[PDB]
Amino acid sequence: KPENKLPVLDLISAEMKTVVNTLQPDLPPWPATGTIAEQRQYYTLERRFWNAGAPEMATRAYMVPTKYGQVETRLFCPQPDSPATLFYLHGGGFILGNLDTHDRIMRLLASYSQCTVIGIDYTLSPEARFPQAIEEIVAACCYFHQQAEDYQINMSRIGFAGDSAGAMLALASALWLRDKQIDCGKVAGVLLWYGLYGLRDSVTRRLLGGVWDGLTQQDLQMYEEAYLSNDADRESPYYCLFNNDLTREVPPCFIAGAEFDPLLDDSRLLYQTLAAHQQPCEFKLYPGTLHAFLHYSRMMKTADEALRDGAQFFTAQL
Amino acid sequence: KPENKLPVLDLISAEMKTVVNTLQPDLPPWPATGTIAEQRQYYTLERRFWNAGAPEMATRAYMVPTKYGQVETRLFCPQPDSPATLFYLHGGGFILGNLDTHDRIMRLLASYSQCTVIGIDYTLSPEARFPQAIEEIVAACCYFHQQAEDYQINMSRIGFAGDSAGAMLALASALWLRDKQIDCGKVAGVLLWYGLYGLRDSVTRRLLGGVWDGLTQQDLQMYEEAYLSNDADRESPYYCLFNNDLTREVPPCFIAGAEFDPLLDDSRLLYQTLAAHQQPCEFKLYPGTLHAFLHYSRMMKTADEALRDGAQFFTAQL
Repeated sequence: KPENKLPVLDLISAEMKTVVNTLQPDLPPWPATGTIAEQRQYYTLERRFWNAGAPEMATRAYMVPTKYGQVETRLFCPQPDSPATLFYLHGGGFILGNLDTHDRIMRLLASYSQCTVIGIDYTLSPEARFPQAIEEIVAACCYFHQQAEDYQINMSRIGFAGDSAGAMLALASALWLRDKQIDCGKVAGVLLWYGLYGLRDSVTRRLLGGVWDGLTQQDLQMYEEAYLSNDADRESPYYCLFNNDLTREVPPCFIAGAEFDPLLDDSRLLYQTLAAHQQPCEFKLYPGTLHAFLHYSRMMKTADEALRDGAQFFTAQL
Repeated sequence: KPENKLPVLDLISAEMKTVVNTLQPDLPPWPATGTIAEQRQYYTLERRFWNAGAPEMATRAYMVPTKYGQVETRLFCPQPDSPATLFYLHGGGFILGNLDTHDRIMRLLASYSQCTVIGIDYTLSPEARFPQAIEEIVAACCYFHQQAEDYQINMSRIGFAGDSAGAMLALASALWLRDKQIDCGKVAGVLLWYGLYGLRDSVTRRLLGGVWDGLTQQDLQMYEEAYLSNDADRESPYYCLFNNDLTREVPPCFIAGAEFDPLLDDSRLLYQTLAAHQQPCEFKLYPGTLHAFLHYSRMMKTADEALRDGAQFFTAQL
């Protein structure tokens, strides 16, 4: 019921409004005859402007083997003596996004952390379905640990980081490693910007979300339908992470909420859950923000701040 | 998981603990494996203790007609010049409860409000399904308005009031009357103790609810399955009230939350929604309380307070 929503575009900060009011004349419109390929194309082209001017550094690309085939990874090396390796899982509702769309986020995260960042181009939905992406990510991370010396990286300590669906993947992967009791490195940290962790409804979901951010409950349902293979996966402890054990041995979690994001309550609940069980974690609300704000670091101090904060939180565990 | 819940029994108020620690040696053990009939019987017997010492006043019983048959109603008349008539809808997850389990609540409401209170013994589920009870309530209310003079009540103004499932019914009923644009009395106020309003999930639902209240999400699913007739009823604007228009012409709502109640967020969302659209309302959180606290007024001043407040809110609209 669109009418019942908070009037968002009026309440966001000035810097968030500047981003909202930014026009890109040379773009088509958001595809109506929406082939997923066209939506992908559109998201890719639209993100380009927001990724410009990213930090220069040494980058490399490597194909890593998984049960599902080779997965492209991209390695950002800010300096030669890294104390840890941080894996970045991009957002996009499971169906959009890639390593270019999140290039500036990842490079900023390497710059600020001074750690190797490794982006994983996991297979998108609906071609892939849960848990393929998670398995690919855990494969990538376990591979690089066992072959750390080949790539000249430090896999004694690792982290996972991601935005939106990426954040879900980040925490799902860390929990997957804990649970199946591998040592693919000491998971020193997990960085989680405006994630969803399996709530089916919430105060924030009812009060927020619209065409301005494409996070209506109808939007979320469609992304979920593209990702999940089975209705029962809705209750899996690697999708609904609140069905997993969050009471012990959870790596330290940096949880960043966007204020005017319907997914905010997923973050709050993740935090209140970890904190009530004495699990290491920090929660920070970024005022004035919509969902997805991380991309707007060139124009929004608060976006760059979120990046710096996560970087700092991670290096502080080392 | 159940493990993910924060420890409620430790955190509640001193006087809520006195209630929690009260033994009734007479009654059986809780029949989870029993018939619906044995559950109703238990709930009735157990609630009896908490209804002792109720205000004595002029009381009457009337059978009122509806499309589903006669419905019993009970009328508590504190004084002969009542300015309004307040309909009370008891809770009990749609499958339990009756006019005796909530007798003391209704009589204190009448005493504190100095308004005629009429309790409605709506048909319980699963015998009845949605929207039968609401239709019986609306019918009973429209009947009394049209026959106000015969029963010597003032139906120029009315309220609806209820606890838990009853609060849902109270508000559904008022919104049903509004949407029909029917005049069965000016709805001056709706009094709502720890209701649920159609959230499918929430922070508080995940974080709270266990054997201590019988409000696990499994319990909630079970009561909903007894109540609804068709899966699509989940989206009805008279079940998921947040799917109705809550931005215009809502009667004034008194919304009482209980601190350690999984349903608390339902109340929060309703308040935030109404307040964002400048709809007359008041929210109050009763600290240290479990769900269902309103029955414990002879041992908890917090319970008595919550009654006085809604009573006072109602009279202030007159």
